[PDB]
Amino acid sequence: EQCSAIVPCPGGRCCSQWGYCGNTPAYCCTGCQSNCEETVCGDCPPNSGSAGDGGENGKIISRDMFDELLKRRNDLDCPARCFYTYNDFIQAAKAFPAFGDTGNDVIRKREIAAFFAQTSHETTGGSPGGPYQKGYCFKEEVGPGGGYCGGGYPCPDPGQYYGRGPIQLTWNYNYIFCGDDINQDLDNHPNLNSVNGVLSFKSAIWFWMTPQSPKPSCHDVMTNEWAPGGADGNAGRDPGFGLTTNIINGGLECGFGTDSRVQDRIGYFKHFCSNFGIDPGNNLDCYTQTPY
Ligand SMILES: *[C@@H]1O[C@H](CO)[C@@H](O[C@@H]2O[C@H](CO)[C@@H](O)[C@H](O)[C@H]2NC(C)=O)[C@H](O)[C@H]1NC(C)=O
Ligand SMILES: [Cl-]
Ligand SMILES: [Cl-]
Ligand SMILES: [Cl-]
Ligand SMILES: [Mg+2]
Ligand SMILES: [Mg+2]
Repeated sequence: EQCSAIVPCPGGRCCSQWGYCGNTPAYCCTGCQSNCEETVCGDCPPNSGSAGDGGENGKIISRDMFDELLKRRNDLDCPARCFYTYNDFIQAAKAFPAFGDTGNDVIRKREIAAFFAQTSHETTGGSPGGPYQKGYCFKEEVGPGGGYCGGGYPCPDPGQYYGRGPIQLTWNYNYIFCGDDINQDLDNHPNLNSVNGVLSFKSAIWFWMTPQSPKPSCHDVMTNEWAPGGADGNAGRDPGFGLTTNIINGGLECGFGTDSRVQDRIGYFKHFCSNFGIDPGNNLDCYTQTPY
């Protein structure tokens, strides 16, 4: 839309020198008239290098491999440009030592590909049908709408539990449980997941690693540590990438045939599997799985 210093953007974006609303350096930096500097202006900071060669997990996903998977995330039209770094990812992963470090190298690669595929989908700046190089374009839900509070739990900030970070962590209960396990008060300070890159990655790896009955963890599914428990066989829940989509968002995406969101998750996964030189494995969709 149009805007000026005296008419800010209704939805809160930067008002450019020429009076249009947006979230890129052209709107937000030089000459910006209102609600400025909401994205980084200029070159990203140089790498901290605090992860070095990445350690144990860096044997599966090097610095270069991380930046090849997430090739276009620092395009000028990604609002999260410069936020997501290899050094923060490796520091976060060190807090969940089994992640990407369980099983033979084919399983470790496929776990990491699946994790980056699901988080790339949650934060996608790409177009339906691909290609699949612009994961991790965003770090906050674009139009935060409904209160995201399950009434069972404390809710000091009813409008503030919208999606943040690589898995777009949402709902008061997930901020409670995640914050508890990573020693952060995310219930009272939920913006930590969009202002601190290490905490942001920790929240996504936390979700990936944590069973929440009846759901197994995405980790145990992808590393061949889950077996269908009874109700599961006749709900159609078979081990593979599709079951991680069911765990993440199956109530809205699974059990009713071809769906564009599911296809986008699978598209990122196949692309990342090709980069890693591995096969995606079996049961890639959840089209005939009952949701949890
Ligand atoms: C991002 O968050 C982390 C964790 O809250 C910060 O690093 C920790 O800071 C505490 C003190 O505040 C230290 O005792 C820890 O040793 C730090 N490292 C950890 C927990 O791994 C970090 O400083 C934050 N980054 C920014 C830029 O604010
Ligand atoms: Cl980086
Ligand atoms: Cl395998
Ligand atoms: Cl769900
Ligand atoms: Mg979302
Ligand atoms: Mg964003």
